[PDB]
Amino acid sequence: PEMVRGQVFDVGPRYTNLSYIGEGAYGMVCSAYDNVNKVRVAIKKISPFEHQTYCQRTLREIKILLRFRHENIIGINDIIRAPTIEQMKDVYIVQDLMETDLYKLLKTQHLSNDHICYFLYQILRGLKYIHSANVLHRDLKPSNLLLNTTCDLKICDFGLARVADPDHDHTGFLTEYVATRWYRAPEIMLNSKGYTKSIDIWSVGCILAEMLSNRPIFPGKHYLDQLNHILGILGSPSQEDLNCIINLKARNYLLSLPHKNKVPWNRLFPNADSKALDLLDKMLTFNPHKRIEVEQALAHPYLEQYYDPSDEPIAEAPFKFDMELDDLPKEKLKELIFEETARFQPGYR
Ligand SMILES: Nc1ncnc2c1ncn2[C@@H]1O[C@H](COP(=O)(O)OP(=O)(O)NP(=O)(O)O)[C@@H](O)[C@H]1O
Ligand SMILES: *[C@@H]1[C@@H](C(=O)OCc2ccccc2)C(=O)CC[C@]1(C)C(=O)OC
Repeated sequence: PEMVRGQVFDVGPRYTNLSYIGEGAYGMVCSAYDNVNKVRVAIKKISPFEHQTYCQRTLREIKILLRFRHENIIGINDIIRAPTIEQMKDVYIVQDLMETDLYKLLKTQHLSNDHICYFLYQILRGLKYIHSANVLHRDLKPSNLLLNTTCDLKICDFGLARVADPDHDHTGFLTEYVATRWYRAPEIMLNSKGYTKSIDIWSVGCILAEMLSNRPIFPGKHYLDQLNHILGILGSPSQEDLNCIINLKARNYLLSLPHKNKVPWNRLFPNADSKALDLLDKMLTFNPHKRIEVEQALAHPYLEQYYDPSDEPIAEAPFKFDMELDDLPKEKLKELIFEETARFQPGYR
C-alpha cells in the first residue's frame, strides 16, 4: 500500500498518486486520483476505535454527510474499510477535492470586501440548509471552510454535529478536547445544555470578524480567558443577558467579575464596511435568543448583491439519528460504523 509521511494509506488499486494536504486532530488528509471515475479526490484517514468519543465523531460525520446534498456542504463519495469487523482499524472517507481552507488562506492573504461578502454568503447559504434539517454543526471555524480555485466554499468536519432539541436534548459538555475554542458561543462555556441553532451563528460572527482583520477576535487560552476576551469587547452582560444563563453558579460567576465597558465595533474595525459591522453586531450578541437567525442574516443589507431565496435550497425533512449514541460503548459504536459503511462494499444486501 502507498505511504504518506510514514503513514499507510491502504486505498489502492482504485485510488493512487496520494499527496499530503493536511490534518486535523483526528484525520490525515491526502489528495488522490480515482482511476475508476478518472477524477481527483480527497481522502481522510481516521483511526477511531480505541476511543468512544472518536467513534462518535466518525459515525456522526458519516451518517449526516451521506444524507445531506448541497453545493456548500462537502459530500462523501466513497468509504473504504476492511471486509471484516476484526480487521477494521482505519476508515478512509473519500470526498470531493478542495484546494485550501479559510484558515490557510487568511495566513497569506488579506481579503477584499467583495470576497468577504461572497464567502460569508456561501457560509450562510450552506448553514441555512443545515439548520433547515434541524441539525447543529457545533464546530464551525476557518479550518473547516474549504475553498476551490473558483472561490466555491464548502463546509466540512461534521463530527460534532447534532440534531437540535434544546428542551429534550442532554448532550452535556462538548466532549471535544483537542481543537480550538475561539469560535464557541458563550452559553456553551456557561451552560451544559439547551444548545440552539444560535450557537452556529455566533461561530459565523467570529469568522466574519476574523475575515475583516485577519486575526481571531476572541483568542483565549482557556474558557476563563476566553470569557474575559468576549466580555472585554461586548461589555458586562445586561440584566436581561444575565437572565438567559441557566446555571446559577455560572451566573454568579459572571456577577463576580469587575465591570467592563462595551468597545464600539468601529474601534476594532475602523476601516470596515458599516453594513458588515451592523451584521457582525447582530451575530455576536451575548443573548442567544436575541441573536440573528440564518435566514434573517441572508436577508441583511450587507449580503444584498447575493441574496436569492429562490436559489437557497433547504432540506426536504429534518434529519434524525434514529438512536442516541452518547452512552454506547465503543465496541457497539464500531459495529454501527461497520453497518453504516457496508453500502460501499461489494455484495451489500
Ligand atoms: N475534502 C477536502 N479537500 C481538501 N482539503 C480537505 C478536505 N477535507 C479536509 N481537508 C483539509 O484537512 C483538514 C483536516 O480535516 P478535518 O475534516 O477538519 O479533520 P478532523 O481531524 O477530523 N477534525 P478537526 O480536528 O476539527 O480538523 C482541513 O482543515 C482541511 O485543510
Ligand atoms: C477568490 C479569487 C477571486 O478572484 O474571486 C473574485 C471575486 C470577486 C468578487 C466576489 C467574489 C469573488 C481571488 O482572487 C482570491 C482567491 C479567491 C479568494 C480564491 O481563489 O480562493 C481560493
